[PDB]
Amino acid sequence: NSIQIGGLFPRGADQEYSAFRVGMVQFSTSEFRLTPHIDNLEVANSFAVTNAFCSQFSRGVYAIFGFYDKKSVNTITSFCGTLHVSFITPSFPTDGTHPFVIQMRPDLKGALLSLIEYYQWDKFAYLYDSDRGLSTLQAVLDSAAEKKWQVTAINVGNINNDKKDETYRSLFQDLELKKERRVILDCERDKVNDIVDQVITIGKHVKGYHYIIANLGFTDGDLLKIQFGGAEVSGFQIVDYDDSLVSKFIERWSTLEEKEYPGAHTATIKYTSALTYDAVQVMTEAFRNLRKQRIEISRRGNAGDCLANPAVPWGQGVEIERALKQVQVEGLSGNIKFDQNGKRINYTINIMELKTNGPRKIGYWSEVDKMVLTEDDTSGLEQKTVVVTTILES
Amino acid sequence: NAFCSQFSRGVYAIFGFYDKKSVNTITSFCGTLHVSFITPSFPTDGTHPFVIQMRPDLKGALLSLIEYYQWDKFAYLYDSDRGLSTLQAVLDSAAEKKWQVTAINVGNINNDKKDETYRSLFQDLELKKERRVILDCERDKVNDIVD
Amino acid sequence: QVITIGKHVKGYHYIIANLGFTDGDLLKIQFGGAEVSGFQIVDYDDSLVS
Ligand SMILES: *[C@@H]1O[C@H](CO)[C@@H](O)[C@H](O)[C@H]1NC(C)=O
Repeated sequence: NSIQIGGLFPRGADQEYSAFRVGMVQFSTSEFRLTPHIDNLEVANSFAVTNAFCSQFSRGVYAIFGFYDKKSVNTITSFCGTLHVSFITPSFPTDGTHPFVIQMRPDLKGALLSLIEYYQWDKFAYLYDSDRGLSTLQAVLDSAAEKKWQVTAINVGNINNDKKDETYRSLFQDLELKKERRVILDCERDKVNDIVDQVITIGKHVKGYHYIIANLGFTDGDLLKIQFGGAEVSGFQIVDYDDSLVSKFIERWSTLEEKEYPGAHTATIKYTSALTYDAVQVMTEAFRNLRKQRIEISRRGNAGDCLANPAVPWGQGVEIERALKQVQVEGLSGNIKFDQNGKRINYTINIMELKTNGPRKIGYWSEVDKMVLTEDDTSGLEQKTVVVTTILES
Repeated sequence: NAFCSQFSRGVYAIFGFYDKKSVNTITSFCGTLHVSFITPSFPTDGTHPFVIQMRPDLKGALLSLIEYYQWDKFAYLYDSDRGLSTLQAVLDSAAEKKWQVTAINVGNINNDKKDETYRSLFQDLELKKERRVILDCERDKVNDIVD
Repeated sequence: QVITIGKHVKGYHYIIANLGFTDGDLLKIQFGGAEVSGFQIVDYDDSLVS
């Protein structure tokens, strides 16, 4: 049983591919083997993505795992919908209901808005990056109307990096007109470190400031720098290293040879990579539920040209979708479940705060229970008041 | 398909339209295949070669008009159809010129029950007693709002 | 260490008691805010040194 699948990995996704390989090994069975056809292309380039898709389609694949950018996302969602091809991706969730797309990344929009109310914020700065779509930006802006917030949104993305200093100085110059002390960083693991470094340089990392890293990888970045500064830093973590499941994964991951497995000799793992590993498990359980369900879907490498007109969708694809979307297993990113569209449901996102001793989970966020705080209260706080005795005498 | 079809037919230039979703496809192919693409649609957010845009950039004219009326606090109802290029414009300028902009995506409003949404829309535009609104929409979405 | 604990912001004043003020890296505590003074024996403004 040889199931051929496509793999679209953006140049530079070393740890992601390394995690993709480890998944192939951990979830390899005798019942059937997955044959990944890897294609390293510039994910941003829409044209290239189109070729890589039609190429993997002519090779006759049953499913495709890859990534997309804010620019190429429309290409994938469109083709996969027309050709009834299933596309599994750890990338940011699609802004809508696009069929034949499985998204490993849970929606953070909800967890973010809940955290803001927890700290009871009414006026804050929102530094965003247009890389993962303004889906979360619209979220905070729309909620700013209802909850009545004074949000200062600033696109920290289009900043040219070969002279990006007179821009940051002019950035926190506007964030001083209103004396902004509460900032939300909605950026990638990289753009965050750049900002964090600048923050320390200008000294805006001392007590009084409060930063919120708007990503699923709070511990993915270096925090040792703004850890002793004084400013409170909060964020979100999807990979709970306290789970015996994840703890066991790291035990083998941290030992792997960094030569064969690039950027894999660490005690931690980027949430993007962790989702890639969980993606393999989903594809395995999906193709397995098709064998046990007595469903024939097999074909050959003659699907033909994807530009074929009229384009006829192979009916066997409809079943492959109902398989992946029906999958429900336990992975590094907590309980994995899907709806009819492909968006993850019944998941859990741990809310993190950065203390002196390091990061610490102060609670979690459920799509049905909102935010729920867990034990951690430093009870008490010198509450030991003073007992004053007195007599009733006018 | 329509692009590759017209390309196989051996054309010298292509005139058409694109959406916020298909725009990347056109700009990419036309750049790779060195095919010229003339379009009246919204200008591309960047410098994409082999693309001729008939529509001038309104971003500039809008910002200038705001200062003319001397606006400091206004509501900005936008539609994600023509890209948030102008939205980013007013938001970025809101930092410099110090404006209190209330941006609201009036696009994702489902039209088969779009009434309890408008009532809840001007309910938020009443918390701050917004009297100055900017409608960044198509000729159609504008009439709906105006009505 | 000063930068780490954040004692390099406005309000602090350091004096480097050596003849090599520009000999060390100052780009780090340069934008901090705290005033830093010192001593220089090698004048790079002299045509001789230049
Ligand atoms: C929802 O998720 C929880 C936590 O993983 C799980 O225990 C439960 O079975 C799920 N609910 C259903 C009905 O699938």
